Amino acid sequence: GLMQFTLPVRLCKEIELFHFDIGPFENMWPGIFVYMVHRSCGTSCFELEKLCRFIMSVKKNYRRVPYHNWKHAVTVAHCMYAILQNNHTLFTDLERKGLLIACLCHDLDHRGFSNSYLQKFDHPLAALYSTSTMEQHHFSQTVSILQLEGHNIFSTLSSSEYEQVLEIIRKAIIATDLALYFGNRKQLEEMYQTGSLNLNNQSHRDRVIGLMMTACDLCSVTKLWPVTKLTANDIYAEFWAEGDEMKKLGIQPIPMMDRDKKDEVPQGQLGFYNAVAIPCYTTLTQILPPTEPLLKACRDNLSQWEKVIRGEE
Ligand SMILES: Cn1ncc(C(=O)N2CCC2)c1C(=O)Nc1cc2nc(-c3ccccc3)cn2cc1C#N
Ligand SMILES: [Mg+2]
Ligand SMILES: [Zn+2]
Repeated sequence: GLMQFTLPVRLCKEIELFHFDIGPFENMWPGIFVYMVHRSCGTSCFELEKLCRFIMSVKKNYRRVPYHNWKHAVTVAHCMYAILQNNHTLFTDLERKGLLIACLCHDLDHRGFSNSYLQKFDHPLAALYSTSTMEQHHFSQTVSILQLEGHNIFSTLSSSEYEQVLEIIRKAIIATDLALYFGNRKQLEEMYQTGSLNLNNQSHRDRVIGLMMTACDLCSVTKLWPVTKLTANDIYAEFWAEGDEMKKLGIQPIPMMDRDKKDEVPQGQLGFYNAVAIPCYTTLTQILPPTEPLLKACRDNLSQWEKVIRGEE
């Protein structure tokens, strides 16, 4: 109970900032997550023994893939930590509990392949889950781990609170299906601009949490340029492997996944910042003004990709 996690001075200070990188020391990531749960939620939110056992089982069920790995999970959780900490009063006790867990679990058992590839492969998961295939799997893996003996971190919650938090987690994980992001943001934009956005409306809260999940999931574009650039390498390492596997099925992959078209990556990133990232952080900043640093960092990285195209690097 009187056992706080404490980080070294540089991490203690920089972990509060949106652009924090969790670093290359894998063994410190569990402790970083617990630290964030303690400050974001409270030292009482979870039994430390159950939480630690949950974290280590989640880690074990992330795979050794270039991008959709345990580091991504903790990175996405930290961005949620920064949003929650800069929006103290806007979120319920159950939301703060569920959302850091949702982020840690949101890509559980990812193989480094898109929903499209599972469907074209005719993977069993595509028969079990026709839409948001991997995201329904991620939620299923989250429930599986929560039901392991000594892993039920929500055991103190009432039966109705337990159902509410698992519903927050399910919606939050489904929302990380980028196919659903476009429509979600359009609705939020209209609601904000016609002034009809109401944070007491549960359907509205659900939409806002969805956008937070997209924002956290894409947060590689909100880091300092060297982090953004080196993360982009891991992303394309997966995309190009999927492209190779598409070619093995006798299907020409989209250019994004074709390693023969490495040259077009800079222009591909511009499209991504303009069509997905900038719109995402703009709408998020309109709804949650203290998240503006994410939009500012995103714009800085768009400018860096423009410089790459002009051969200034
Ligand atoms: C940074 N970031 N973080 C997440 C994602 C992402 O999607 N994720 C995570 C799993 C799903 C990205 C990303 O980079 N996304 C895209 C890159 C891209 N390159 C080209 C491209 C076209 C032509 C030629 C070469 C590349 C097209 N593109 C479309 C994209 C989208 N959407
Ligand atoms: Mg995902
Ligand atoms: Zn993710």
